[PDB]
Amino acid sequence: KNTSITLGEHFDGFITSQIQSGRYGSASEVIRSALRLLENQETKLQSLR
Amino acid sequence: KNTSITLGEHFDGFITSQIQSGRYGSASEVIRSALRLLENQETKLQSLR
Amino acid sequence: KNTSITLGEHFDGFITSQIQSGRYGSASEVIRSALRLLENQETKLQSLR
Amino acid sequence: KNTSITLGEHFDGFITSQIQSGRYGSASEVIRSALRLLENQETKLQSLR
Amino acid sequence: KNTSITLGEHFDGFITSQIQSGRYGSASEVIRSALRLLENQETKLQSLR
Amino acid sequence: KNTSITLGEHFDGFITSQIQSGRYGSASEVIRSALRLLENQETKLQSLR
Amino acid sequence: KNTSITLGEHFDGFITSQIQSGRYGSASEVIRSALRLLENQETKLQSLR
Amino acid sequence: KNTSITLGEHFDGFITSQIQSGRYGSASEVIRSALRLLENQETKLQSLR
Amino acid sequence: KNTSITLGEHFDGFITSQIQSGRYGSASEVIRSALRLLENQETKLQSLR
Amino acid sequence: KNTSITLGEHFDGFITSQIQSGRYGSASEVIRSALRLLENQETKLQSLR
Amino acid sequence: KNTSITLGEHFDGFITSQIQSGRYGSASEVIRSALRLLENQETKLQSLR
Amino acid sequence: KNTSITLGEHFDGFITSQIQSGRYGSASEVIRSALRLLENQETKLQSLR
Amino acid sequence: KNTSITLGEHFDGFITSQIQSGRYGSASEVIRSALRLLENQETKLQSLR
Amino acid sequence: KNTSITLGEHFDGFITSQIQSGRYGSASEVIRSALRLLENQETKLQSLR
Amino acid sequence: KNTSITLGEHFDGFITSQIQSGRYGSASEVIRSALRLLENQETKLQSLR
Amino acid sequence: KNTSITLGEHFDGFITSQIQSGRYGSASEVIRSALRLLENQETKLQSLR
Repeated sequence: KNTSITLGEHFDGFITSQIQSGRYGSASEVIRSALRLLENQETKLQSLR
Repeated sequence: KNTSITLGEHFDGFITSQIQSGRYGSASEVIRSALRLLENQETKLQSLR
Repeated sequence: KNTSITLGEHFDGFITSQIQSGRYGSASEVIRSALRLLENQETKLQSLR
Repeated sequence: KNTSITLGEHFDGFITSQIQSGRYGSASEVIRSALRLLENQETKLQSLR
Repeated sequence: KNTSITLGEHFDGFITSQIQSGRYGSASEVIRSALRLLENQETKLQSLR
Repeated sequence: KNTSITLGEHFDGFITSQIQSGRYGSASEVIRSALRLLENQETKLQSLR
Repeated sequence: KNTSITLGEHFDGFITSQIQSGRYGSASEVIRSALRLLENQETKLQSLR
Repeated sequence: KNTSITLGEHFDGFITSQIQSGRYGSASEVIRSALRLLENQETKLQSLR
Repeated sequence: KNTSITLGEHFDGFITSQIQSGRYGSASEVIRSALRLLENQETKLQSLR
Repeated sequence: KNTSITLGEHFDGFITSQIQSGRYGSASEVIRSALRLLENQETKLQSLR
Repeated sequence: KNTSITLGEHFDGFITSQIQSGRYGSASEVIRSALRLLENQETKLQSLR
Repeated sequence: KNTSITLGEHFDGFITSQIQSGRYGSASEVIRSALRLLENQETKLQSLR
Repeated sequence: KNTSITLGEHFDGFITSQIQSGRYGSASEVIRSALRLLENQETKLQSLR
Repeated sequence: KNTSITLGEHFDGFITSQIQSGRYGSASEVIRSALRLLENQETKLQSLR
Repeated sequence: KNTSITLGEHFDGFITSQIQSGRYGSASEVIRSALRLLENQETKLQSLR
Repeated sequence: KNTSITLGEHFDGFITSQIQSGRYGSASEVIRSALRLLENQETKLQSLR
């Protein structure tokens, strides 16, 4: 719980702009959806080997 | 940069397991790679419309 | 049954524009089709792991 | 904003299960992600016809 | 058999367009082909889960 | 409006069964999703020529 | 319309198998679907040459 | 044997035209090739599930 | 018209076994379908160069 | 061995044109290559069903 | 006309075995079909760049 | 090894042009690569049946 | 731990520009992501064999 | 020139495994191949926007 | 003309075994075919961009 | 060790172009990458028979 992360200005602006578009709610939503993408990709990877 | 966000225990464990495999260095690396994946998806999407 | 959702203005506009095409009937139809897509994605995901 | 939807017991259970997996936060998060999936499908579709 | 279904004006126009091209004979035919597609999808789905 | 169509005694059972799983609403909803699938298959196949 | 065609016993059995499954209604229906496939092939062909 | 089938006034012209190009023999030949195409599409699509 | 061909025993057996399946009618049908396949391959080839 | 086939003028012209391109030697060569193409198609097909 | 080629024993045996199978006539047939394959592959390559 | 075969002017020119591009050394190299392509096709084919 | 590598000036500038794009943090992060891509390509190669 | 970086024990073992296989000469070779792959990815990315 | 290259023992044995397989003539032929594969991979990369 | 081979002026220019781009270090690197590609091809080949 409560993890400290050091992101660049690029991804800060990216998260803010994703919030502005109305497609995402909070920054937690954006990061959790991106991590869902990454976890699904990794699960697809190890499904082979 | 230097922000604290409370993620679920599932995603905390996922990030830790990804770090323990040796592929990723820090949790910042994992979150940056996830954001890169999401940004590339969005770039492939909005390039059409 | 009888759930209250807080959707953004962007997603309300998306649902309305989907209804305007005539392909979908109501907002419930659009949300049900979206949940069907997500459930199919999950059923294809967890089939591996 | 403020939408009252009467989802079936199957979709209520699916939303609750996606919450319990730790991948999704709230029910609104699941519904927004499913709507994002449908929106991306349609954005890939209407780019052709 | 012999069921009353309120299809949207868009889908009514689509069924008429498919009929008047000569490729399909009746509205029952176009609906049966669409249901064949959907049943193939669902049978490929529930075979996994 | 409210078109009467003589479907086979097999697609009737399939529509009802798809309703029973809690994934679809009415028979009109299943028929509409199937017509959407046929329209999307059209748009994807007629994309070449 | 109303043409006499000598189809082989294999294709007669195939048309019957497609009919008695409930997915197709008449032999005209199965032949029309097959001709749709063949016409799509030829239209994609002669569009090139 | 020698089945009588009521095809539309459009597939009639298509069959004749395909005969006129010197690529097919009789109407039975065109119908047989189309049925072969449908059977092969079946064998290729039902290969997954 | 009225051409004499010197086919090997292997190809005579292939044509006969194709006729035995019921998908094709005569040896002329098999040879015509083979020439159609080769002509389609060529028409797709020379479309580039 | 020794097969008398009455090919249409279209296929006679196609065989002669394939001979004139310098890619094929005789008409029997073109017919054997087309039969090889059909045999490979069927060998790829029957491996599934 | 009349070109001298130095092939290994591997491809000599390969050409002879392709003749034995009845799929090819002479060694010229085998080599010309292989060169047709190579020319089609090269034409597909330079179709892009 | 050290065999003379009369190929068509088309294939002679094709081989010469392939040698002039600098990719292939001799005509033996070109014919060996073509035979490798055909042998790999045959290996992928007969591996099934 | 601690490995010395002499990369080209092209890759030096590329790594520095990837750091400057905000998508990557340090040079080690670019190297780790590239090695992840390489390992995933290897794994996808081993998917078939 | 002569830069020192510390990759994880995972990536150290990975580079050593790639060298002991004989495919890659130095660690510089493995890193340059990975950087080529990642540069291909990023260049395909930036071509859209 | 005349270039000196120090390849690994793995690739030395691989080239000698490819020569021994009868598929390739000399070491120069293996090297030229591998460089052809590499150039074709590059060209296929430039197909999109 | 220290083997000398003569590749064509085409392949000489190719290796030089790959070096001047900064992607590949030596000519040994380019040749080793090409040999890796060809070894992947041949290993995927021999896995069948």
